[PDB]
Amino acid sequence: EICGPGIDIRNDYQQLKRLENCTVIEGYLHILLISKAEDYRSYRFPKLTVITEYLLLFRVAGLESLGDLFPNLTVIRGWKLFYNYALVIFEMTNLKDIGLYNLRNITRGAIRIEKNADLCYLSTVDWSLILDAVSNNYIVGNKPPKECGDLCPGTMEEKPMCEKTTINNEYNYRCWTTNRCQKMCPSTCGKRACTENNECCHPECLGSCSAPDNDTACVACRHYYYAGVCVPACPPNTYRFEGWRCVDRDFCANILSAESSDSEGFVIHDGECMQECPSGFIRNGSQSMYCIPCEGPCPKVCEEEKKTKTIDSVTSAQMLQGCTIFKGNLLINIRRGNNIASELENFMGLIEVVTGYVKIRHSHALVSLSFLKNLRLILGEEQLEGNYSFYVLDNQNLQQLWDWDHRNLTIKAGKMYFAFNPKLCVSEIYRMEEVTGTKGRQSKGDINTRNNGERASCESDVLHFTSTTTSKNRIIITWHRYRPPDYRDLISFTVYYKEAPFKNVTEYDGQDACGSNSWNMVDVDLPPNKDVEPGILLHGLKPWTQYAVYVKAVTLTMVENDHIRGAKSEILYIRTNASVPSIPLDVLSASNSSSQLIVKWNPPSLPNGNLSYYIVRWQRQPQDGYLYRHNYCSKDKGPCCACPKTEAEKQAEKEEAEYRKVFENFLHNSIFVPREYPFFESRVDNKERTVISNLRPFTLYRIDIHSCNHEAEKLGCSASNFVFARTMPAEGADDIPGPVTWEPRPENSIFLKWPEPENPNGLILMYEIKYGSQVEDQRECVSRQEYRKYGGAKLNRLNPGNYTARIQATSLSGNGSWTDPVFFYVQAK
Amino acid sequence: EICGPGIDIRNDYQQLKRLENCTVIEGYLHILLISKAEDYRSYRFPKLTVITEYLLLFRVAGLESLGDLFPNLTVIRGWKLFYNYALVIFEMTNLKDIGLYNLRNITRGAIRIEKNADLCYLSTVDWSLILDAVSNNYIVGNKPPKECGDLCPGTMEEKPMCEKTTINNEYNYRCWTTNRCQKMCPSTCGKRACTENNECCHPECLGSCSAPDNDTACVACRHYYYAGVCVPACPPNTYRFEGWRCVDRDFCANILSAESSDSEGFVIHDGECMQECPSGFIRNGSQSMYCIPCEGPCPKVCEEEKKTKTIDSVTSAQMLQGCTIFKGNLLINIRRGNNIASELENFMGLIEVVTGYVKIRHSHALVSLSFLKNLRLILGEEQLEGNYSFYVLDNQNLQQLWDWDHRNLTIKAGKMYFAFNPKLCVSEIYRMEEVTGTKGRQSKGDINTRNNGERASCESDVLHFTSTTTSKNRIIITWHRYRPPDYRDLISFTVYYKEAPFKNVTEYDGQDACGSNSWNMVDVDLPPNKDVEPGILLHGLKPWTQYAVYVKAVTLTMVENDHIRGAKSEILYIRTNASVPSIPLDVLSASNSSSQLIVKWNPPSLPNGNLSYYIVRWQRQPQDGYLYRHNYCSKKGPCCACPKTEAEKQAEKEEAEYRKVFENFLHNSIFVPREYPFFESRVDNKERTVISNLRPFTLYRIDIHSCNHEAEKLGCSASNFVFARTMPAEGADDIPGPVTWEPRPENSIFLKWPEPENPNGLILMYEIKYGSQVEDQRECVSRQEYRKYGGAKLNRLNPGNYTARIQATSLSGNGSWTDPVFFYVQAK
Repeated sequence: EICGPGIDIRNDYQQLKRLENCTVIEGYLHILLISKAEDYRSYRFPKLTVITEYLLLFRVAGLESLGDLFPNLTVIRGWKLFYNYALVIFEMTNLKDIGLYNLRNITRGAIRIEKNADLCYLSTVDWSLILDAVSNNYIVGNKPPKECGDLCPGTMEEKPMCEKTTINNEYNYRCWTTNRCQKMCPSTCGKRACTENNECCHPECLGSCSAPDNDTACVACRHYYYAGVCVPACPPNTYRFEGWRCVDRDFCANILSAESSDSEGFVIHDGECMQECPSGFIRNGSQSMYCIPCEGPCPKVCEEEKKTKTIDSVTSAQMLQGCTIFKGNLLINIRRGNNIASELENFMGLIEVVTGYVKIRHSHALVSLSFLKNLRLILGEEQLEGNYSFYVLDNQNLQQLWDWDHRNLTIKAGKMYFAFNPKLCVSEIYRMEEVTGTKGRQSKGDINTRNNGERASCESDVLHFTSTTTSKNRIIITWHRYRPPDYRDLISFTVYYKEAPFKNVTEYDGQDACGSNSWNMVDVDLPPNKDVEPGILLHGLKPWTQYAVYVKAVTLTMVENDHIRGAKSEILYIRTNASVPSIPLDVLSASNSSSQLIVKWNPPSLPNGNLSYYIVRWQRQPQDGYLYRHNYCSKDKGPCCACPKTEAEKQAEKEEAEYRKVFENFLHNSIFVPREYPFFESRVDNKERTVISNLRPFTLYRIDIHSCNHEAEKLGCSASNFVFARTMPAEGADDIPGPVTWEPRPENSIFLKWPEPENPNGLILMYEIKYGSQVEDQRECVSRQEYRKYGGAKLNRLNPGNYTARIQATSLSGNGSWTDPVFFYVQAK
Repeated sequence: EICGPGIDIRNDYQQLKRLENCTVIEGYLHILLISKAEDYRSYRFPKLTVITEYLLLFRVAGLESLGDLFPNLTVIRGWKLFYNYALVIFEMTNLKDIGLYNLRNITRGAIRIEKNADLCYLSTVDWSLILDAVSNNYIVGNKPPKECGDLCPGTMEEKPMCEKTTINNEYNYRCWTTNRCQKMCPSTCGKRACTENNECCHPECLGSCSAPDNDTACVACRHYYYAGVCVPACPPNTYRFEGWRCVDRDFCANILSAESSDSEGFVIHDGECMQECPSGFIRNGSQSMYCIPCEGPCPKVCEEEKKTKTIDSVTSAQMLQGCTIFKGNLLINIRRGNNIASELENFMGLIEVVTGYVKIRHSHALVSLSFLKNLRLILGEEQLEGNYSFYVLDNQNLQQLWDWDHRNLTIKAGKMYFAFNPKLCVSEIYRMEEVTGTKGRQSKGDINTRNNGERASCESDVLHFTSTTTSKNRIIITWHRYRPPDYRDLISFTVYYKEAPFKNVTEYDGQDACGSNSWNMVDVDLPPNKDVEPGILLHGLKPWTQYAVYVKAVTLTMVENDHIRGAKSEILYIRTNASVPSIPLDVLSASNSSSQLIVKWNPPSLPNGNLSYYIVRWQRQPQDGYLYRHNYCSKKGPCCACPKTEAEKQAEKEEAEYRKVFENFLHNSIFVPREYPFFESRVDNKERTVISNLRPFTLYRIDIHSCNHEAEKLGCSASNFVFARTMPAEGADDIPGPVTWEPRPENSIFLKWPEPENPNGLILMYEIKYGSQVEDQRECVSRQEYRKYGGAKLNRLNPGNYTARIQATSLSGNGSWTDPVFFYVQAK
């Protein structure tokens, strides 16, 4: 009586005649597009009790109340959701009552009940009792609440019979239709269910039951239904099916297929009989009782219902995402594209093996198939005419296949036929022959010395570098004077340069719209003097790298054609000290401890270089006499919520700013007629960090960070980029080192004298004398100069009596320690 | 004492020595970047009275009062503005009071006094009396208001001396500095001026004068100053110089230059001595007394300070926008660009002549130089080495220069050289020799059959179209079965197709990233059977365009290469009825008058056709009996609160596609294997027509077709349909005859009347209005009720006389009320 898989019904009522025996539809259910409205309440299915997956009702004409059609539908499990909902009521023509009065809970998903024509009573449904995470319930599009006439038994006239429940301060009746209420199981059950007239159900139960505390009496189980009993976990030797039941291996090979089905046969793993084994695991043959781990990324079969999965764009490769092996092939006909590779390395860069051919056709912007990294082997079962199991035709600007210095590839059951790729030189393919076990499998015309790399150029020689001068933003190099078979042939020398620090960059990574655009060319002609060799002076080269160099010539091929030799030199990697270095960046340092200072910086951005060694010059800086000569005792998707506009006139602003700047330039042109401490050095070795110690506790230090690199010797050092930092004051050095002395003076005056700190931190700015008779309220200031002149200070016109005093020093770092109590007295006479 | 042009000073006080004799600085003034702050109020310039243009002060250290430096500055004309503004005080280091106490008016532009550390006394400067359009002023960023200490004589302690003026409900004192107030001419003086002690000046005056109503006493008058006298208009034989004065033609020609100067010599136009004559007019030689109209676009010289304006991007084409003749030479080196042409037709499509070379170096994406349209002639004075005054090297994807069918191009003083165009067919250049008269000016190697079009390739033959089958949204075609010197050569036959109705299209408009990307290639090869000639069946055609197709031969070049012939067939234009037709769009109509109805529609987007003539079938429609059998008597946008822009739109796309495929498989497996005639009036060429001789108020059906050029052979297209109602017959709804009344028992009255002869649409009901004194009672009679009885009955009426009226309810609207019906009912 377990109907499955999910049932579909549309365009007629008679299709409901397939629901007499359905109690738990093991799947989803669709009752949709019933536009006839021919029949009425003659189809009744009390047997239906649960839908494992979501339910979809749509355009069901002639239907007024679902509860009549599908009663006893105790619970919807909703293991699979439509979008995220376990029930769909879309554009319901004439439903008045939601019904489902026996429906009690929804395990997974929300509901969409919108834009119906005559539905209400949704307000009377307290989904909180039925549904968890109800905030996703989407019922906005229905009738305004005013008109539908929310009433039902109890809340109309007759004695109330619906229970009273509260949501968000709404303690009122809950119900489903005009004929019945919405009861909920008492808190006496807690999470447990119950039956009519408040008889509470078994713990392992849900929806409803027939007898109190009986496993076999439950209408719907809570988690898993087996052997006519609801159980909390899957009994041993039995293995969970999808959703709501346990079951033993035998069928799990036997559930072969029925219309919509895959296996044939379901495998058991992790204690459950799933459709296919999870990731990182492999089904060993037709076994279904367990599943063994594979090892690597094997568990992904990329198969598609088609045979030749043809690709023509990035959007064409989305389906193949994160997949390794296909029972098929490739076919590209891209006729335009920018940054396409960076996408295809991601979508299908994981493809690893193919059972057939790999075909490339009429692709312009394809430059070098290095953008498909993981292909290792090709079987060739799915072959072309003539058993060509690896094809590339009319690939205009193709440059070269996957890197072949370290990577390997194999073709098992076929050959390859490259044609009409004038930029696919024969050197890249003469290596393919020896590697994929196909050297003699085919003839040479299949690897024709024609169109293959045709404009990939006769047979190029090498231009010999005569010398390599260099500079600090300006490479140089010179090379052999080119002498063709006929001197009139050659016309110039296109001189390449890009920044390839890492030797893994070949002459064909980025050339010009053929190989992409990375090697930013520039050219210069041979001098008219045949006695002066072709030598050039690049410039404008950003710092940091082997802005490499190599020489080809833009030459003339005709009449003799193949006899026209052309030339291409080797890929030299002139370096820095060719682009000789420069100055620092990002200078910083701090004082963690006294007589210590951590200095750190970063690899500077324009040192025209690569790391050799770093130097910082730190010099003690003066404590300015300006501070000494001052008496401080008396001295005293963003904001566009209110975006005004998006100025496409930024270009007009550009021109206006250019006009202003040029006006200021000519303005400048014509306004004026023709017009104590040593340096300490500690080179770092290779890092931009170092530490400085043996420093006075509270001295201000200047920190000259340099790019004194490998060529600091020849070309002198770089500039000295600088920063200054202070040290951490010596704790306890600010306290007064000696006792205070007091002497009497006339006019009831007292003179106070004391010593000065031996090692003040920075400088002593002032002294704060605190004194008084009973409480030291009086506070007066003494400057360092005032202290020097008198060795202290004077207090005049003090009242008779005894006194206690204290003194504090104000260091440049902060306040000092208070002096010990000073006891003195003044007599009236 | 008329210093000019504009004066500028910086970086030192000693440059202020250049203002002792300057009374009216005939230009702008810069006193900026004085960071020294060396001196103080020792430089005094009472003479300075007016600045013709804006005044800029910036970074003038050590200055606390501008009024001391530049007193008597009565008015600033501000003819030329800084940005839109006649005064800019930017980051004034220490200025305290603006001074300018003698300044009275600003003619053009506004002021910019912002972010000054120590500036004050702007709140008391009521710019309205000085300035027009005070709204744009911006003084938020300066010294904020709270401590500004805006006080001045009178408003502090002592007896008030500043006058009271009101702006936006603030009638209080105005002033300049702590020592002086803000005085202005009274309402007695009006727009017109005055001096101290309120002695009102002359009419043609401004700022200030010396004596009341005297031409020669004005300190700085209103509009124009000449011969020591102000005048309202520039006197005859004298010509207005820029801004504030007139000058005889002799001076207008004598002003050669002084450092910053253009003419050398100024020309006279419209009564004013201008730097250059305005647009559309030309200075005949060196004449300055007058300027004569030229004719066309001559008056715009494109000359640049540089000699070889090198072109490297669209941003490199802006400066020469809207320019016709360059006296130099131009170099394209764009290494990448999309839609660049469309831009350079506007930026540089107007250049016509050049006195020098045109050179193209290292341009990958340049495809056909047709986009530089206006270039007609090249003089060539500015030449390269070897007299190459028209040069092209390393244009990778060049296809074709300016269309040489109707376009002429000329070079006067040099030859031309083109190399490293692998895609420049020699047929594009062989005609150049005969157009610019340069056939012999250069050797054959100069326009060599070498590099020029090297992959413009060998030489193309032409195929024969054996037959041309065609279809209705889809093509077919065949051509001759070519036999090369060696059969193994050919590997496929290229099959282009685009939509080129206007026969002005060559194969090289947009081919593929070489010529741009327009001819959307797709290819099919020869069939295995040599007895079956190459045939093909394309698809994907958009309707209504005199379509385009052609073929070439894609060949293999080696061993002999040049002998590998290839081929190119003619650019055929398979057409409509080859792209056989389709069905209509955009049908509408309305009723302007009875028995008339205007019908209009649109030439469909899918006619697949040539306009030949349109057909409309209109049919009278029945009036539904449903209505008859019913008794009606009783019946920068939303982003002010923008939530987000879903970059997850791709994920939404996948979810939607998943749902659609789900529904597709769901559809697959749900079900196991399962009163009037037509009238026609063909339009001729337009999509409009009229239909007449129609019943006044009958609803019509309007079938509009694409029954077009070849509706003959393949029958008509679909018949796209709409309805439309006519205007009701005015006056046909009125009752045609009188009403009759009869007595009935129970004080009842029976009313009978005739029916409209030609009701408009249908008579739904009758509204009888009756009463004794006032016809208050209103009752309804249905059409069926009237038919059964010929009227209606009224029962239980009170005794007395009565008057009644009746109205009919037509489908178009209410009818006309009946004439008064007089009747009476007796109690017994």
